[PDB]
Amino acid sequence: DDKMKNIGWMLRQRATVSPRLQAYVEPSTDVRMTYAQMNALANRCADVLTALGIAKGDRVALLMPNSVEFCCLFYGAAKLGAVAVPINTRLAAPEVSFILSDSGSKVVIYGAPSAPVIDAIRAQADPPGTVTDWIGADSLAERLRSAAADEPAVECGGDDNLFIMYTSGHPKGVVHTHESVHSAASSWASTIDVRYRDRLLLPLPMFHVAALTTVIFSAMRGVTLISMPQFDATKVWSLIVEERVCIGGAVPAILNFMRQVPEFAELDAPDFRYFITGGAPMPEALIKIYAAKNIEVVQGYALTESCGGGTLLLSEDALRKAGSAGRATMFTDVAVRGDDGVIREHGEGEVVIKSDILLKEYWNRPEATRDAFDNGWFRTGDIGEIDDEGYLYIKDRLKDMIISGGENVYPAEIESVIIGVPGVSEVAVIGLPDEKWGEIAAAIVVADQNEVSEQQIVEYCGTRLARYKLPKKVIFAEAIPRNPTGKILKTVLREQYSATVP
Ligand SMILES: N[C@@H](Cc1c[nH]c[nH+]1)C(=O)O
Repeated sequence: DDKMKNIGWMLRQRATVSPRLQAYVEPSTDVRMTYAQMNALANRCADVLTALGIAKGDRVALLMPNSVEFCCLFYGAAKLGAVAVPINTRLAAPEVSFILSDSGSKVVIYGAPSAPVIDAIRAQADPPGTVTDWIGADSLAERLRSAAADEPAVECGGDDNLFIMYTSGHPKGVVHTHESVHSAASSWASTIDVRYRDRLLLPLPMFHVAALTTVIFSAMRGVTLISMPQFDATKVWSLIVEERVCIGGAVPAILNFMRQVPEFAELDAPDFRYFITGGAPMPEALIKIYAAKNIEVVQGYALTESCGGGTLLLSEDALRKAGSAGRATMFTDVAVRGDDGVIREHGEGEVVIKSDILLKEYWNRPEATRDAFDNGWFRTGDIGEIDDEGYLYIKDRLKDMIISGGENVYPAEIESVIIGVPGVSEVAVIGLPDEKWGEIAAAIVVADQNEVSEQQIVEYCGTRLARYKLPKKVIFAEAIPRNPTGKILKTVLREQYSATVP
């Protein structure tokens, strides 16, 4: 009986071990709920979904702000064997319409901030045809008020589908199961220093895979979620103090802003131990200033396809291994697949993952699914290097890969050669559109133009790189666009140089 492997039943079990432990605290909306209350609201959510015709395998799209309803809808769907489709509320109406059609969502639950997108979608001549119900905030709240908190007969779990999350032309839907979600939650919970009764600040959207995994591992470990649905750097330290927060989810921008507000210098947070951050590596200067406040930083690497698991750079290693994405986590194997097709745990190549945290499939894309795997190893499309001690360094992401005359070219391959040229101080490589090649690799170079010439860089590149990998344009710039935490902004580069191509 797969109920024992059901994420919604897991919540019920946390509500049995620790019924009176705080589960969800959102001071902005005055929500302070125990695990027993959260389980009861999940049951009410399940009752509401049942009432709407949702059965095992049916998709319920979620387009709403962070809230305990978001969590309990997810849990409620889990108990029913339904499949949640959490949608990014920043997407425009055509992208949301695609997702609804592709997922074949039956019910759409939307927040008030998303009413304009839903309105635009429902106004189409032929809206997504599978949607039988569009349920906004007021309707959901009224339904919840009259629902019974009966525990559903839960008879699904394990490898049963649980959610579809879209990742990007058109996105693909990444299908996760009760098993993958549980594995990812276990992976985090067994790898990071998380403790029974820890209080964890979530100030990132719940439609991001890592935030979803955070919600689930919180129930798994008995952690209280402290919710900040709209991040405000001028309000976050107060919240961290008032709610005795132990761990916080963040990204480097957030931690940078949090360092600049008056509260950083002024409030003391003795219970706060570390942030878990996603995104580019944290700058050393930021790691150090947080370390002076006795706060550590955990970093890592994950994808939608890995349910937010993958590698973690533990606190002890943040400075030691600046720029690393860390080591493989519990329940995850991570390696690199060479140009030769050999998978190795040490060296350079395409990052590959083998783990129960992996997606079951891309939704209604069986060939894409097969092509993404090599003997159980998921091919990320990202390139990196694993050092002799097992630390992963990401070199380039799939999103920045260039297809030039049908050949794949990653920018880091070129950047790491050109940065070597004497007189070059910085280099970033992007693809620019091209009638002939589709995209060409353009090197944007900051250099002493008295010492360095375009011809010299290209003829120098011709020394280390196959001919098809040579930059087809070299562009000298006085500056490359970077964010305050020092990440090269390739999206800005592409915008800047759109004026140079037809
Ligand atoms: N080994 C089970 C454990 C589990 C899943 N969900 C809740 N518990 C699985 O991952 O499928």
